[PDB]
Amino acid sequence: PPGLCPRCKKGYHWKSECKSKFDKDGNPLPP
Ligand SMILES: [Zn+2]
Repeated sequence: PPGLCPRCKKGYHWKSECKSKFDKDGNPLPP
């Protein structure tokens, strides 16, 4: 589905589904 992770903004997925290491502002993708 069209859900551009507005958190990391490096892929489409849910925040909780964000499997990225870091996110915007280079934040540590929290659990
Ligand atoms: Zn993400």
